[PDB]
Amino acid sequence: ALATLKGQQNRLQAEARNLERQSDEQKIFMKRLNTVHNTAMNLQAQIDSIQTATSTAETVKAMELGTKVMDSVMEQRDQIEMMTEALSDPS
Amino acid sequence: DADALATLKGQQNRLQAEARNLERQSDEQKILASKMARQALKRRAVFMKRLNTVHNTAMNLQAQIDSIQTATSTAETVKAMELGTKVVGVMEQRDQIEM
Amino acid sequence: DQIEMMTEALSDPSLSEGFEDDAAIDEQLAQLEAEMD
Amino acid sequence: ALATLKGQQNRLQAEARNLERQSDEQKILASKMLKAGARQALKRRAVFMKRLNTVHNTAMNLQAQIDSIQTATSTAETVKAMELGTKVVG
Amino acid sequence: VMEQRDQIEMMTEALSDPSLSEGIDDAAIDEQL
Amino acid sequence: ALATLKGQQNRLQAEARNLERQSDEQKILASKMLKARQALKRRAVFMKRLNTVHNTAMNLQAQIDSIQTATSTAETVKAME
Amino acid sequence: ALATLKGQQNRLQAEARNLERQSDEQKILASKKRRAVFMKRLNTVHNTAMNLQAQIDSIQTATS
Repeated sequence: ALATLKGQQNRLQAEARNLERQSDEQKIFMKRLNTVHNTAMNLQAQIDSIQTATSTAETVKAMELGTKVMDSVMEQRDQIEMMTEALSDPS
Repeated sequence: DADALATLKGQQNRLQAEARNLERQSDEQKILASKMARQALKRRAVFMKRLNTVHNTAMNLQAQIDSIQTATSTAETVKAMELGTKVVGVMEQRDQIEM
Repeated sequence: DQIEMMTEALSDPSLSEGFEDDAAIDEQLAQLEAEMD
Repeated sequence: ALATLKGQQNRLQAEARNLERQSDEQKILASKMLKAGARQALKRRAVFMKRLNTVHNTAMNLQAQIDSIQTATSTAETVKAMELGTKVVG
Repeated sequence: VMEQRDQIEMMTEALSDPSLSEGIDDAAIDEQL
Repeated sequence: ALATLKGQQNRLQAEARNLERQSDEQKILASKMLKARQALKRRAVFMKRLNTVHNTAMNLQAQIDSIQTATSTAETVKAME
Repeated sequence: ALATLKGQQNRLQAEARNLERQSDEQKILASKKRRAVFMKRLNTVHNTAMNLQAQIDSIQTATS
């Protein structure tokens, strides 16, 4: 489906080039060319968005699989610090 | 998890390539507007906002992966650190004698 | 849907950049100008 | 644990080095622009400066933590020796 | 998932105490100057 | 334990040497720039650290001296009394 | 034990001599308060040495 979507966008480009050639001939269709280009651009945006979402989903799923004493030390250090400071104290 | 990291880095490089594109087309839109103009202005403004968005994604993801690494390292080390500290867990007489 | 809910849930700002002082940047502008001045 | 502390220190130092280097380039950038460009360069280098300041503080904290481990061993030895002093003087 | 982030944040705030460090004279600065 | 304490004492001495070295660097910076308050604050912080480590080393040395003296004096003033 | 105490007092006189050197260093630096403080420290070390010598004499008496 993705490959055929790319091919159909290429077909939209072909129709657009044919339509601009026809418009040049008529000057010597613009609405049709505009809508063909809009179709191509919308499908391009769709494929870009889906690719971005798929890559984001894959990487975030991998990272989500990846992600899937204080009291004693503080008290002893504080009291010992106080006592040793009192020791050093020559006041 | 290493695969997650590599995939995130690859997607980030994809974002960077997209930003390089965006700035390129911004260049061509500026040139096209000068050669012409309002439509080129529209498209270059869209390009500029897209560039800002991709830059924001880049910076946010870099900060996020940095947080990942810092938190992982700190959490891993602290467990053993606190296990170690858990395993770890005359004054008057001198004064009198000198005098 | 579920994809969007994953995005919103895993934003985790506390994990990632979760204040500014215009006065500091202004005084640093002035300092740079004085240096050049 | 010690090895991962050393590795985190090396990572933190490399991140710092990148930060102040970047800040130097952005300082040159702000100087060369010097008003809106000056604002932008100052904002960017200020983000880098804040990053560098938290990095400096974090390095201080981790070094203090390692020193705290060593001093914890030291005070364990000291309290052992001063228990020995307790018993002998008693 | 979320609980991991919350607990790492709690541990960081608990261990980020300046009490590990100094944690606490301009006149003396001026005198030495 | 005695060897551990001796190694810790040597480590503290090296720490003090580095602290006085960086304090000297900061103070010479301050002198050059006065030829200032910010560098004075920095060197003062480093000076607080240096004198702190000096106190630690002095206390540890006096501590090992005190334990050896405690053994010896226990013996002696026991003999006297 | 007598030898151990003699070595300890020798260490005390070593401390006292280094303190004397440091006091002279302070004198010469001044010539070119801290000296008084370090002289007090020297007095502490000297007093420790003197007490150690006195108890050494007491040991010599008692053991003999």
